[PDB]
Amino acid sequence: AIITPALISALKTSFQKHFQDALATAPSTYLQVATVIPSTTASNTYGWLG
Amino acid sequence: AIITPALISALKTSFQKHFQDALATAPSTYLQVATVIPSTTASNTYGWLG
Repeated sequence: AIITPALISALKTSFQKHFQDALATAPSTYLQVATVIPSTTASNTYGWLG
Repeated sequence: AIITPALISALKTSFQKHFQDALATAPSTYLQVATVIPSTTASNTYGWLG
């Protein structure tokens, strides 16, 4: 047996990173409800006509 | 920074013709419930013989 097993508890443990990054964000959805037409300015106003 | 960015606000603005005539008239349906019989006069009267 071990008279003082406390000092070996660290070595009697295994570390598995199976829970690391085992998740993801929800699937992209703005494509179906929105479209992207970017610009190079800060405002990008649309002066359309009737 | 700029003391009066409002004057130079045009630098930070863009005008893309994106919201431009992005509509279409409702699909034609007169053909379904009507027929075209044009003439070259001002009245185009019709008659019958019972």
